[PDB]
Amino acid sequence: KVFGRCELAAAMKRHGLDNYRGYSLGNWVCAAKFESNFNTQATNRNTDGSTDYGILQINSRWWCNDGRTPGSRNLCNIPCSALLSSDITASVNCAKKIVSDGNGMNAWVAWRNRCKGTDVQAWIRGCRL
Ligand SMILES: [Cl-]
Ligand SMILES: [Cl-]
Ligand code: NA
Repeated sequence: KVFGRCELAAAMKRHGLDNYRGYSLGNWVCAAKFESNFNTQATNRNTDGSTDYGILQINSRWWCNDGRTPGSRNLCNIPCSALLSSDITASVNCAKKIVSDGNGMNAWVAWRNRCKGTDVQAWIRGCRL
């Protein structure tokens, strides 16, 4: 599923991401836009042979099991395919564990490079939340 921008904003808000660990909603929409262009089916392979899944491009090196990343962890306790659902719940629950792990949203390279320090409130302007 390819979310619209306000549609995603509303789903994230319902799932408790607004101001989660101090990150306003616009941060999460911004990160999703640049990580996956709001497509829950996005996958991308990393150089080490891990893969990133879903609308927040969660990495199989640490966070989910895809059966093909030897020696990786599964800290979200989920198959990586669950991260590709049209239902964003599994991605949101796992993102919450990632952003809690000490490094905040710097775990998302696109967020660091394209959202951090910008006016992220522009990402939810005009949306009915
Ligand atoms: Cl915001
Ligand atoms: Cl980047
Ligand atoms: Na894994």
